[PDB]
Amino acid sequence: TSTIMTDYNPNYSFAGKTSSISDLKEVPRKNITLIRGLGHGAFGEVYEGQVSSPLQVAVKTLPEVCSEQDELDFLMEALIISKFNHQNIVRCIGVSLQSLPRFILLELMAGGDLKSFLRETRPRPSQPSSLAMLDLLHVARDIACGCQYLEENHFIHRDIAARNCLLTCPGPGRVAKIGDFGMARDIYRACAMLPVKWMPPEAFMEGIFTSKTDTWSFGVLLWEIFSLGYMPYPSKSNQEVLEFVTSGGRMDPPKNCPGPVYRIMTQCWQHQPEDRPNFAIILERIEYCTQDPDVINTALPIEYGPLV
Ligand SMILES: CC(C)NC(=O)[C@H]1CC[C@@H](n2/c(=N/C(=O)c3ccc(F)cc3)[nH]c3ccc(CN4CCC(C(C)(C)O)CC4)cc32)CC1
Repeated sequence: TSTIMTDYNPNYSFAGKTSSISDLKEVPRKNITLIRGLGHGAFGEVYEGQVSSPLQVAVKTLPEVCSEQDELDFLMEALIISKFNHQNIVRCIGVSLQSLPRFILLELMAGGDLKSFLRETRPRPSQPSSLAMLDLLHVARDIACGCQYLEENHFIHRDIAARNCLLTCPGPGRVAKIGDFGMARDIYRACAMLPVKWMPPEAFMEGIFTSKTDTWSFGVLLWEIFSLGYMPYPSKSNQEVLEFVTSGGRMDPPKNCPGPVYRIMTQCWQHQPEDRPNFAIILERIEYCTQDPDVINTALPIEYGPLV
């Protein structure tokens, strides 16, 4: 049992209901086995694990060497993810906070993060039809569905970006889900690290956030998706992007991007928040793109390399 989690005992409210550490589902430590590291994420290394044939999970761990504020951050992360209920948001199996190091147990996303996926699964001479337009539109729909759920529930994400989206598996039938809430977590509990390149004009100027903030960011996510994992605003630094965007500058279409898809991006990037579509409208426009043969029959560019 943690001293400062129990000393502070923060409440978390979502959708008009309040929760605390006692609502989290504590899984006995003896039921949890770590299998392998999966890379660096929230709070450091994320691990593949199994609970109690067993349940496969991703495990975030809290470093035993950490501040009181890191502890509170970890608790709040558990509270936030445990209260969401949507198929396009990673599930929380539970927590193990009463042994050290402390764990949060999450849905295992075998496909990894979307940015790395797009970069590694780009069409190439060795894998010429590794992805098609419809694969990209399905990822877009999946994430817009998760964002619509957050909007409906008045939760502002603030960091919708390909790096924070995960895939259930690499192969066909993959489902994309929002897999990080670290920015929202920090804001709930209270610059060279802000995600400037995903932020609308009114964000870094006035510090005003609404769900139309997430709409802007979703537009940038769409560019990330249809570019196959390029960094937004190629060649521009954070301050160059800030000045560019606040003066009306917008990204060009990604290579081979169909016009109807690019038009969704440019609507998401309307200077005035009121002119930006909500996620219901974004979903309708993604569906229309998905039904249009000229969109879905467009070939993605082949990135040059060897046959092996
Ligand atoms: C900020 C957060 C979204 N990112 C992370 O936590 C990172 C660290 C874990 C990492 N990850 C990972 N994370 C999670 O499952 C996870 C992370 C956070 C959660 F809240 C929930 C689940 N699962 C992973 C499974 C595999 C792999 C390895 N990858 C599989 C696909 C493969 C291909 C097909 C592209 O060639 C390349 C190698 C990585 C996995 C995702 C990125």
